[PDB]
Amino acid sequence: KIFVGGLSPDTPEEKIREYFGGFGEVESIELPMDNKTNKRRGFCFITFKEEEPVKKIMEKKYHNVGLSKCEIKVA
Repeated sequence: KIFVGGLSPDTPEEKIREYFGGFGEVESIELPMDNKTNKRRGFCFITFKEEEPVKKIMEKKYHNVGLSKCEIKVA
């Protein structure tokens, strides 16, 4: 699974699968946590199936999505 620092108002899942799912079909994704009233730690993860694609994604911590290049620390 991987983690992005896009923490946008709405994780473009469908667009997410287009990119991340592009590295390899996605099983399910993950968005930032709820509440949002403690420390500055809001992002959006995504889980896949095998493990290889993470190797790739993680290899490019800073990719690009649609019109943004959120960060990407595997998860």
